[PDB]
Amino acid sequence: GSSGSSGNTLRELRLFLRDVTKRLATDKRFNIFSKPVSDYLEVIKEPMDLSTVITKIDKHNYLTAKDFLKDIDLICSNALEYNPDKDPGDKIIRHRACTLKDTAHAIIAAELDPEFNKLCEEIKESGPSSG
Repeated sequence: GSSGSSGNTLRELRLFLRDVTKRLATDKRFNIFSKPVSDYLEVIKEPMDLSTVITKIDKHNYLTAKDFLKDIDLICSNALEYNPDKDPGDKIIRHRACTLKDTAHAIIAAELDPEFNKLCEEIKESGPSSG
């Protein structure tokens, strides 16, 4: 009699996260990050976009919440790594990047309960999921 199972916990997660990133990407305001804002795709070292993320969730890659957030904080950093300056429209993005992190992190820290988070991770120990 194993209290519950390490299967239902994931489901809610897989769908949960995907729900967060989706809302953002889908939303226009958060569409500038949906694509690689660079002049050359062969200039970025770690290309991360809300697009490639939605895939990871559908590929059973995100078994925890932290592994998901860390991916969101990567899109904000890069956006700054390679970005044009001295042009009308950049001063905004820079600010937007930060806004994203806060929002996404707000939805997680707000929704993701302190008891549910400790679980999704407690499973990463047994669960076959890799990293």
